Amino acid sequence: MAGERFPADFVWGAATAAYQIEGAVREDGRGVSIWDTFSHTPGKIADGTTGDVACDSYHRYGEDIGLLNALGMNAYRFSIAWPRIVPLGAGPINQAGLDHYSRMVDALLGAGLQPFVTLYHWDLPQPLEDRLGWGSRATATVFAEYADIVVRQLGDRVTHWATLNEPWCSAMLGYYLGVHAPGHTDLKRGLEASHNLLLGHGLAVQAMRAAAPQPLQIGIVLNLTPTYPASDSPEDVAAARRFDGFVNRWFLDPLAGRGYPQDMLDYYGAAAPQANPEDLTQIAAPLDWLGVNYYERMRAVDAPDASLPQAQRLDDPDLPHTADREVYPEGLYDILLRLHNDYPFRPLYITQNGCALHDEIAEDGGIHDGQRQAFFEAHLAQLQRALAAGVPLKGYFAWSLLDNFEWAMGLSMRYGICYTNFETLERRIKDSGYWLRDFIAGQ
Ligand SMILES: OC[C@H]1O[C@@H](O[C@@H]2[C@@H](O)[C@@H](O)O[C@H](CO)[C@H]2O)[C@H](O)[C@@H](O)[C@@H]1O
Ligand SMILES: OC[C@H]1O[C@@H](O[C@@H]2[C@@H](O)[C@H](O)O[C@H](CO)[C@H]2O)[C@H](O)[C@@H](O)[C@@H]1O
Ligand SMILES: OC[C@H]1O[C@@H](O[C@@H]2[C@@H](O)[C@H](O)O[C@H](CO)[C@H]2O)[C@H](O)[C@@H](O)[C@@H]1O
Repeated sequence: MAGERFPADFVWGAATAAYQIEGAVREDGRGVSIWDTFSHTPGKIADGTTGDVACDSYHRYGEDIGLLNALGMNAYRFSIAWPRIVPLGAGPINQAGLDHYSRMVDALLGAGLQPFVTLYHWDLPQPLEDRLGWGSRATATVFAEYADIVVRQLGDRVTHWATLNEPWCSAMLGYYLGVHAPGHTDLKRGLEASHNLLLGHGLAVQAMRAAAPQPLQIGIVLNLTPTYPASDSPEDVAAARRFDGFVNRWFLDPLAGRGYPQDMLDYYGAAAPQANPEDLTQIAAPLDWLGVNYYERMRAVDAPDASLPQAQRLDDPDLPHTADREVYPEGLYDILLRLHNDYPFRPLYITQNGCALHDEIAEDGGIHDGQRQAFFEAHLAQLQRALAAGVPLKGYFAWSLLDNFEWAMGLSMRYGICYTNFETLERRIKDSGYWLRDFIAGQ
């Protein structure tokens, strides 16, 4: 109650991504994505799984709606699969794909769930990757075309759109570190990809407003990792700044109209992209909102012998960990205060926040994920502190609605507020999901 109340119009949702949940990978005209190629490459996924079935949400999105409704949410953040809309990436449209999402949008609106659509959550059409993917400027152009196509048919009903989800991931995990699709391992390729992602974003924003049948609220979604030096030594502070630049400022600064950060430009040297002024203008399209995805902090020590950005994580054995990450709720406060004071974007949404645990169905049938309840409660407490500081936060989306295909970790790593039995496709609300239900209902 006191100190726990969000605005009455606050957006409360959960979030997913198409490849992680949909399955039906060859159905209804869908093309091949880089994640189909990657997950079907031996050894890329930890457990031998693919997204071929996943949660079967292409067919079972109505069950997903049932969960959202049972949780008392008022919004659902999901992605549209470009392979279902333009199966060749650049080519004809697939009306069956558009019609599927049209039906889903209508189902959401009929349930009182505002759709928050992500256009690109990592499932680049493989034919585009065969032509260098995000390494090619042309991919940016045809992304904007895709964005146009989708807004023309859904923009009478969906006001809130994001272009990209987490370009750092797509660029640096996909092209530099090789852990995500398409799996390249070259810094220059990653940096070029980052630029073409940003350019695609900016071109898409402009294409979408031109194509819009009503005013839209268009954003981008960034993962941000607040970074802290492990000591105040020059070496460790510099390591923190490089990591901060690598993940955060590289994207935030050009979106803000500030160009690429010059420290990072000079650091990247020959690997840095040719960033002409006209591209940067386009990249800095005004945003109606910015989405923040937050999981963890980085406490950095200098790592001179490591790959760029020469910064290694120093885990704090004080702090608890989940199945895969350190828990640090106060980082969310810090990064939001940073955005509020230091950058121009507003309003803000938390578009993903959640955690993975070794969730199990208990003897009674529930999932007793108390650490995840505590994760949500602690992060939401930080959001109330941020709101009290004036941060213009307008909503929160729990990551994820349901356990899903967790990229290179496969089905093994459970992030849901609902448990997914991947054999039967049954979903079950976890205790943390019931806590969110009851917390939101108190609003
Ligand atoms: O890209 C802008 C600017 O970023 C600086 O990083 C600062 C860091 O020095 C310190 O002040 O903490 C804040 C917030 O985390 C960072 O934004 C770089 O040092 C600087 O080279 C760069 O121009
Ligand atoms: O891994 C869970 C979810 O991860 C999300 O991406 C994360 C970024 O926000 C973060 O900054 O980096 C981590 C890796 O260190 C990313 O995995 C994805 O957007 C989700 O799709 C995914 O389920
Ligand atoms: O004024 C608030 C809006 O600011 C937009 O961003 C940038 C400008 O404020 C800044 O001065 O210049 C750049 C480059 O032209 C602008 O894009 C944000 O994108 C919006 O979210 C924000 O409401």
